[PDB]
Amino acid sequence: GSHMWIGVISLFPEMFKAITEFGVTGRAVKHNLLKVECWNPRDFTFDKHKTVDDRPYGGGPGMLMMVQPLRDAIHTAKAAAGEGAKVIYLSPQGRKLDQGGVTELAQNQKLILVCGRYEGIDERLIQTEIDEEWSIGDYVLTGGELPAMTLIDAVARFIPGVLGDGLLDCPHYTRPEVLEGLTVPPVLMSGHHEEIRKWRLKQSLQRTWLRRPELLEGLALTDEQRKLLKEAQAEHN
Amino acid sequence: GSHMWIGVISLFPEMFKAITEFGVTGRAVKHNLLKVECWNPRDFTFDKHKTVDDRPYGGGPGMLMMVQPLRDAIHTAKAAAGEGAKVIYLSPQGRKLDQGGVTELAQNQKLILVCGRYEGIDERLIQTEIDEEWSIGDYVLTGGELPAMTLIDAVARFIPGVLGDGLLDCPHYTRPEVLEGLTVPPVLMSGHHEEIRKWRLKQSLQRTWLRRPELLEGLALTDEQRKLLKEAQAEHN
Ligand SMILES: Nc1nonc1C(=O)NC1CCNCC1
Ligand SMILES: Nc1nonc1C(=O)NC1CCNCC1
Repeated sequence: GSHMWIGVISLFPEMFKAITEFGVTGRAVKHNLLKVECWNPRDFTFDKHKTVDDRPYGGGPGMLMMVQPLRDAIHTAKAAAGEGAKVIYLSPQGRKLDQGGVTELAQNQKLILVCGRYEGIDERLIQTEIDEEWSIGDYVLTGGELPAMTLIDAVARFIPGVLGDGLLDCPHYTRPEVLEGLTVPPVLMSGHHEEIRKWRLKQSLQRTWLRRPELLEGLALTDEQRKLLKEAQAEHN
Repeated sequence: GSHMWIGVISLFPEMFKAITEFGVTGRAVKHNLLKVECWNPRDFTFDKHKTVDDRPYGGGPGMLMMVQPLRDAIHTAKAAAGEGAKVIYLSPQGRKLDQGGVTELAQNQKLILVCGRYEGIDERLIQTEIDEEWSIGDYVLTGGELPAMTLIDAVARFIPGVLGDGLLDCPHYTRPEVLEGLTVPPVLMSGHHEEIRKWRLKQSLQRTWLRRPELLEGLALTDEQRKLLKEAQAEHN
């Protein structure tokens, strides 16, 4: 397809089996729609104990990733990727990821994802080796690998063949018709496709309004959406 | 310690090896600080082909998780957890996770995390079985497992023994003293601990201001922070 190649720099490359061996992303990898290739800084060490961390200038409680093995791993990944690969560092200081940013990143045929461990990486590597810094959210994790997998999974959905509008999703129902006394909305069992579409759209608008009203502000609603949202708000009242 | 038990409902429980076998979280599991226990809806099916998906009332392109195997898995997890376990559903319709929300969730000694696959789960299960709905971010993934791991990793950092303020982190430097012509800030090599603290704090304030100014609004800065931020903004200008 419009396949995608993703190079990964990580001290724990076996974590990536979570996305390359299972589910939709695992199928994408098996079918060569997505290729994920990993380089481990530990393999670029030269000392007997394969040291991959180092002490921060200025002191402090934590450790940083050691520059030489990480730099060399990045350079090796860049040589494999050839031309046009954007190098991304995952960190809380990066641009916050949202679906618009996923769609942007998915325009790349090649990406290299650098996964930090310990307290961080040297600022000068960010300056010299990293094209873009991205955050998956405003919380603190133990490593960049889950953010990198999250990003891979989100962009993989855009690859042709991998899968078979600003608003939260509508409620979904499946069997049984009655579950702990709770019935399926009759409209969903009416077979009236236009009423079903409008009902779902109205529910998405209502849920976005009630839970995430700030998302509504960023939208230019269609006439139909304005009407259904007004109906929901009148109903709710 | 103040150990934590996390029950997980997932069609792909082997994904969780990414956090239970590696790094800081893997150590937490080995040392019994964190226990992660998984139940797979597929094991609660009764038909020959172990069906775990089902068709949405009202039609549409996708499938939902089948109610009976998922319900039964959840009930089994709840019986294992005993009293006091909060059941969390990960989805884009949930409360957006941030570090304050992580600290809240970390107050729980027990959690059960329900990981959705396909297009979603039946709304009535959310109503009847789920205590809280949380989102790890405003993007769309192929399953709830990476969000659940992300949440586990973030809350694990709060468990006593697992590890050895509103602002973005400061830059970090390690060896070598000179890297591609770029030098380490002399203050970090001065050994003056108070100047180093103030420099780091000033950098965090400057970076938050330049990259994420909306985060600054949510803070009541100390006198010292107000002064250093003013200095940074004058400097920047
Ligand atoms: N949030 C994040 N989006 O990307 N990476 C994130 C993250 O928490 N990284 C951790 C930062 C502390 N050092 C270990 C890595
Ligand atoms: N963002 C999220 N925060 O928690 N879960 C998220 C998510 O994208 N879930 C996918 C929604 C589409 N169906 C597959 C699961």
